[PDB]
Amino acid sequence: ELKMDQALLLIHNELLWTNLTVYWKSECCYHCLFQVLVNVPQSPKAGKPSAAAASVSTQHGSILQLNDTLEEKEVCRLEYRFGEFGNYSLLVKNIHEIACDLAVNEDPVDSNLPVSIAFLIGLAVIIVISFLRLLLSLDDFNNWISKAIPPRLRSVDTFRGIALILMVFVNYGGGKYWYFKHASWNGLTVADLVFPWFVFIMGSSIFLSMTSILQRGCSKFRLLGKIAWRSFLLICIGIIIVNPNYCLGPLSWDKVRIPGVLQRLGVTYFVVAVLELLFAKPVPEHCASERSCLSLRDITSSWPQWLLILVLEGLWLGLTFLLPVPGCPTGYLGPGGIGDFGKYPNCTGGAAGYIDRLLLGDDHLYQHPSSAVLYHTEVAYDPEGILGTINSIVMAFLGVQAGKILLYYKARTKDILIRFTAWCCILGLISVALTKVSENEGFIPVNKNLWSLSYVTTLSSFAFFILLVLYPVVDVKGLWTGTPFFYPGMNSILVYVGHEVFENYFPFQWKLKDNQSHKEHLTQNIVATALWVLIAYILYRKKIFWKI
Amino acid sequence: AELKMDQALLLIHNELLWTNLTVYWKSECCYHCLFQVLVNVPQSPKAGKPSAAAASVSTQHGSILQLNDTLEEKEVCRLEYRFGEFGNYSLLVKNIIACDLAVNEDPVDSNLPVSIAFLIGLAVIIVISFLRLLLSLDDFNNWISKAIPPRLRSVDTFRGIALILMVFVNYGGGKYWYFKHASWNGLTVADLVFPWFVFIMGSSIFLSMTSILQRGCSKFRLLGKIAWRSFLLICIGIIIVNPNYCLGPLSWDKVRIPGVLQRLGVTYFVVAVLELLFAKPVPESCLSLRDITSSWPQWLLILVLEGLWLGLTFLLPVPGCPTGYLGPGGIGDFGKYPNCTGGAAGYIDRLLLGDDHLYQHPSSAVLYHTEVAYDPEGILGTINSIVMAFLGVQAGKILLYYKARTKDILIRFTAWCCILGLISVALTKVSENEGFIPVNKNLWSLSYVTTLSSFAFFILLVLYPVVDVKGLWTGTPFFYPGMNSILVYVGHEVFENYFPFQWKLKDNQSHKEHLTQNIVATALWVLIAYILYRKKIFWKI
Ligand SMILES: CC(=O)SCCNC(=O)CCNC(=O)[C@H](O)C(C)(C)COP(=O)(O)OP(=O)(O)OC[C@H]1O[C@@H](n2cnc3c(N)ncnc32)[C@H](O)[C@@H]1OP(=O)(O)O
Ligand SMILES: CC(=O)SCCNC(=O)CCNC(=O)[C@H](O)C(C)(C)COP(=O)(O)OP(=O)(O)OC[C@H]1O[C@@H](n2cnc3c(N)ncnc32)[C@H](O)[C@@H]1OP(=O)(O)O
Ligand SMILES: *[C@@H]1O[C@H](CO)[C@@H](O[C@@H]2O[C@H](CO)[C@@H](O)[C@H](O)[C@H]2NC(C)=O)[C@H](O)[C@H]1NC(C)=O
Ligand SMILES: *[C@@H]1O[C@H](CO)[C@@H](O)[C@H](O)[C@H]1NC(C)=O
Ligand SMILES: *[C@@H]1O[C@H](CO)[C@@H](O)[C@H](O)[C@H]1NC(C)=O
Ligand SMILES: *[C@@H]1O[C@H](CO)[C@@H](O)[C@H](O)[C@H]1NC(C)=O
Ligand SMILES: *[C@@H]1O[C@H](CO)[C@@H](O)[C@H](O)[C@H]1NC(C)=O
Ligand SMILES: *[C@@H]1O[C@H](CO)[C@@H](O)[C@H](O)[C@H]1NC(C)=O
Repeated sequence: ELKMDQALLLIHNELLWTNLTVYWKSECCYHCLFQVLVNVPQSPKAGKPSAAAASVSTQHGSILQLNDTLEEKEVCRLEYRFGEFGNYSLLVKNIHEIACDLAVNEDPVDSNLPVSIAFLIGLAVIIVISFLRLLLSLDDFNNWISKAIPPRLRSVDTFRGIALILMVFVNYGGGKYWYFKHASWNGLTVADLVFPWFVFIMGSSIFLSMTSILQRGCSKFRLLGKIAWRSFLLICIGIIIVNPNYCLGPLSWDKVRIPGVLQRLGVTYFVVAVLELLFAKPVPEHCASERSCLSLRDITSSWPQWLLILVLEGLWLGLTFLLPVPGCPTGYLGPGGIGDFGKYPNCTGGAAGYIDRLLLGDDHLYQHPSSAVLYHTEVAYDPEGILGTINSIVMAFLGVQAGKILLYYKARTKDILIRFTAWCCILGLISVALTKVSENEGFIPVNKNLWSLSYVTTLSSFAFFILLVLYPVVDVKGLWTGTPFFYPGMNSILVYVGHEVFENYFPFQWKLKDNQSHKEHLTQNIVATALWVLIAYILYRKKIFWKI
Repeated sequence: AELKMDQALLLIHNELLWTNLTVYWKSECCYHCLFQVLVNVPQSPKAGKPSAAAASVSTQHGSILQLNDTLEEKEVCRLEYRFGEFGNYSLLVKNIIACDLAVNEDPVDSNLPVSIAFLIGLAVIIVISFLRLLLSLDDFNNWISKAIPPRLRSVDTFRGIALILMVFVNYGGGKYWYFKHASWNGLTVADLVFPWFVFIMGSSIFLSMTSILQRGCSKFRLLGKIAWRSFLLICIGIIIVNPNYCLGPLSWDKVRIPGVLQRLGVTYFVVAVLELLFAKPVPESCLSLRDITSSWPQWLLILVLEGLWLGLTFLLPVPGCPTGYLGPGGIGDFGKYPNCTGGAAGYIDRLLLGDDHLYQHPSSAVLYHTEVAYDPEGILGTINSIVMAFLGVQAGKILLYYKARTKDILIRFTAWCCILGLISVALTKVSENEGFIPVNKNLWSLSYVTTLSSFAFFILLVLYPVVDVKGLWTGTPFFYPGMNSILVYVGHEVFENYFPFQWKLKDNQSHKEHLTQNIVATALWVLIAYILYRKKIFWKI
């Protein structure tokens, strides 16, 4: 009857001489049009109101505006938040103006109230018990037959493993929860964090591997060849394997999505690694005093790259806020569709979307952006577009900066911690200035689809804080080893390609008894993520590390 | 036009007034099929204006048309014609009743120009493109620099031939009928790879077992390795290879338990454990026959297993079905056994695994219109798969016992090939549908096993001197997949739909485009195997 995250709204219209139409919009919309929910006829006679049934969305908030069909006047307005499976009744009547009362016939399922952390810890206990029993069964079976007859940081690795586990969880569905999906246009969800963290970690590893290779006595040209080959392979693997849905049919060139996650990673890797190789200064030595020296030797040594990154960021800001888009406001950052009151429907992405549609074409972009379900956008927008690559490069260079911090001051963790704290604080201040700590307001609101500058600064401050926490615990104090996380940290590309390839396979996806149940989807996605962690751990035990 | 691939437009118009015509169709290859209706041709309203009809007749191989008056059910005429692909034929029936079937436009051969010189042209194109890709990329790098126990290889070649053929026929084989699995009885090019794979698996079982045991390894560690490999093969087949995940998520009550890799694992376990249990060191000749008497317990057990297969096939009473039924069911055998596909083997696997846990689209479903699910890699045929794996083990025994006696190996290979060919001739009477046990991949018939074993022994007889002794030709396109068989199979199952192997065609009703796509995909899989060989990334177990 009712789908997932969808209540039932019964609308009894007791008025005699007024047609009734009901409009609905979410509270997550910034400026959305009022979609038609249902049209309720007038009551044929007193005491027998006419009723119409509507299925309202539950995920986040709801606004109801009831208007007459004849005169189009506001009868009454509602801002109720509905439950996942409810039988709400909306009675409109003339008590005198007209007073409408909303009644909850059946109480909500109250999603996230029942599962809480109790269900999650129970599922973890169950899977741990099953894994232990499976491990112990091998010994009993064997006995029965026998009776008859530089080193890796591991903080970067734990960070990458956290990102990979979260990415596998949110990519497989994340329980089909709205906060485990990418945000529609603006704001930040759990699924919007992993990709910037992946780019940040990629930049950090770029600096780490490049400086290790250069200090081992390697030529710059061979390293450039390796960088070019890796970027080319990333782009090709993305385009051929990761982007297309091969269950829909054979891959035609006219409908090939050129941009993608791996294409963005390859392009940014090439750009920032080539910048690092062009300006590659050896890691110098400190004063060996530990007396709060606070030397800015890890920024002035890279001012080449800082100047070029600032030029690229200025280019991104100019192309975003200044490039004229035909039939579209200059400097448009909205989602289009019904967003911004539906006056710019074919404007999803503004300048970034325009540049993507111009250079690559509509057919070669992402056909189903995140805004399509909330703002009802019809144009194809690619989150990993062309303008966003500039900010992807900027964040990869911030990750390179983190690697420079943790390599220049490798001797003392005090300097590393202060550098990480200062960078996190500065990036957080920049993000607060840009977005005014607001989801949809601010100069540049946080936006994964546009890869906003505030998106980059917010997620970079998050990654710097994550490093500030993980580096002492995992490395200096050694209190933790990233115990379940670092195996994906070592087999990141294998995990990504595998879960993009084996997404529909049985251990990661099976048929559920109820597909509208959040609990079943969450159980399946958690099991699949745990199985990918298990696969990464098994490969780690076998010393198998696929590297490009 | 509206003509699908392998179809001809048949325009039937009758210049007659006082009879209604219904046209029946029956492909020539089917053994005993009911005449399925094709089209109903009504009376012409008046003389001089025949009433026309349209029908798309299959042109894969032959066609028999039964035109009988639907009012009285008497055949006005019956003609057997080999229609051409994309043809346009006018079956004119009128009083003199005479049927002629004139030709309106010429058909398309679809096989001669596509495989006479098109194959050479495509091979030239692919080798030129590969050379250009390998050279131009390296040309830029060279220009920039200026500015700045051993494997036999005949078994490997045989396995690579089987893998190339399997990749070609699984991907479609150009959608040609002779590159698909035969509808029930008979042999096609696609019906040879799996028995060859089982034969090679048995030969490799013996070679690996002898090497491991002569190296001093214990029998229990080897038994654990056997069990682990069989379990892994079964699990891979069940989880990765069998399901079509493009349809939807996997449910237990709709999962195909049998399969290619499951059967390979079961036969590997049985044959390898038999060899390990009755394991003897190879001794150290013109007329010795020692490699047959040494494995007399295994031969006795294989004879008992074959007798059990014969007894279950020809004596097990299947309810609602004739005993010893080797036919395909459906409209085959005059449609008197509509649900009898496989007979005893189908009954056994339906009773033990259920209709849901079988292959829901048997190869006979298109020709004989069978409605039951029959699994070619079922339960009863696993006995014959074990037998053919043991024949492969015998080939490995021949290879290893007479290692230094090439003439002895050749004599043994030709003797086994001739003996198994004689058995196949006796069982089939050289006939696809006649004989005591006709050749059948779906049933994995005993004569199927013996025919493919004689073929494999002849292949080995031709390959052993050339690739090993005389060194005339290493399996230079073939051993590269031969040493990565499991990777090639699993990858081509997983990446079947991916771009290098599949892309959207200009028209899917074209044998030329499909053949080009499948040959390109097979060549790309050979190239992937060669790349893995060059980097030594042989995946095993
Ligand atoms: C939005 C969603 O929900 S889905 C979006 C998902 N986004 C993604 O980016 C997922 C896919 N991406 C990835 O998996 C990764 O970003 C990758 C594989 C592309 C890049 O991984 P990277 O972080 O660049 O590191 P990778 O493991 O490939 O190794 C690169 C180099 O860094 C080195 N390195 C890695 N970790 C460390 C470490 N902790 N310390 C030192 N060196 C390290 C490696 O040794 C290697 O150098 P080498 O080749 O000279 O030996
Ligand atoms: C019907 C259709 O169109 S599709 C159906 C066809 N598909 C199939 O049959 C599935 C694909 N099959 C296969 O890939 C293979 O048959 C397999 C991998 C499943 C079977 O493995 P095998 O054929 O025995 O070969 P594999 O390469 O795995 O060799 C296994 C052992 O034999 C040894 N071996 C293999 N070839 C040789 C050789 N030429 N000389 C010596 N030893 C050899 C290996 O060393 C290994 O022993 P080890 O563990 O001691 O090292
Ligand atoms: C529902 O009715 C209200 C009230 O009549 C509408 O809001 C006002 O009226 C016009 C449209 O008639 C709006 O454009 C104005 O912005 C509102 N204020 C004033 C002062 O007019 C509302 O637009 C109606 N909703 C729909 C979907 O028709
Ligand atoms: C209400 O809607 C009905 C449509 O069924 C229409 O016939 C009627 O005239 C409407 N009444 C008013 C007051 O608009
Ligand atoms: C909702 O409640 C009304 C009365 O309270 C009842 O008639 C109706 O069947 C209920 N609907 C559902 C889906 O439970
Ligand atoms: C042939 O069929 C047509 C319509 O189906 C019918 O009108 C006619 O009477 C039939 N002729 C004979 C001889 O049955
Ligand atoms: C067509 O009619 C003839 C008349 O003898 C009959 O023998 C034949 O079986 C018919 N074809 C069918 C029923 O398919
Ligand atoms: C087949 O030939 C006839 C000749 O009368 C013609 O009318 C018909 O259009 C042809 N069919 C096609 C598909 O061209």
